[PDB]
Amino acid sequence: MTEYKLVVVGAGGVGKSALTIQLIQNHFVDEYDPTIEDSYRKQVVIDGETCLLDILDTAGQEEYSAMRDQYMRTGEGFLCVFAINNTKSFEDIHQYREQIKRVKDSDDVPMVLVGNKCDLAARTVESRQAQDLARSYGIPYIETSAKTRQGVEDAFYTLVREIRQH
Ligand SMILES: Nc1nc2c(ncn2[C@@H]2O[C@H](COP(=O)(O)OP(=O)(O)NP(=O)(O)O)[C@@H](O)[C@H]2O)c(=O)[nH]1
Ligand SMILES: [Ca+2]
Ligand SMILES: [Ca+2]
Ligand SMILES: [Mg+2]
Ligand SMILES: [Mg+2]
Repeated sequence: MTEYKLVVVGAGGVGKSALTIQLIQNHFVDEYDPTIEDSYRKQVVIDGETCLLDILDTAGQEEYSAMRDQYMRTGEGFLCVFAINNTKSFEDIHQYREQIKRVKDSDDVPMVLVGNKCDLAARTVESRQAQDLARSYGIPYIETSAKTRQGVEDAFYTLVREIRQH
């Protein structure tokens, strides 16, 4: 069957792991255990197609930035995550996009911009600001909450739909 290789990237603490675990395992991880690099695989049906999602949950801690080249080489699509209550994490997206662009040698890599923690009210990144960033990259913007499940399936399935357009 068709396999989609997804990679979840973004600054430390934005909720990459919580998002991935909510999608795959249907529960919310409340505690904060920084990731080195973890892999998840699950067979799902997306738009009538039975397929395998292979998801790489990467490290946001800058200590592990040397690992990025390898996972960017292998990935077919990237979920670029920031948190809506963390302006620095939003600013950090560009360095992830720029490396993906360099490694892929392409301005047309399948990607989705994700604003996580939308259940929280301490918002410093307004929706339109993120819409504008996503527009500049030619990709969709979606808000999610790993805590409430809002938008979670949508974000990952949208990324699959972006891979299919390339
Ligand atoms: N309220 C709320 N908290 C969230 C949400 N997503 C993640 N968190 C919380 O934010 C913290 C960090 O989440 P985590 O998934 O570990 O972040 P990460 O991006 O994987 N970190 P790292 O890059 O270090 O691996 C955890 O305490 C988690 O419960 C969300 O949507 N809403
Ligand atoms: Ca829990
Ligand atoms: Ca692009
Ligand atoms: Mg993590
Ligand atoms: Mg502002």
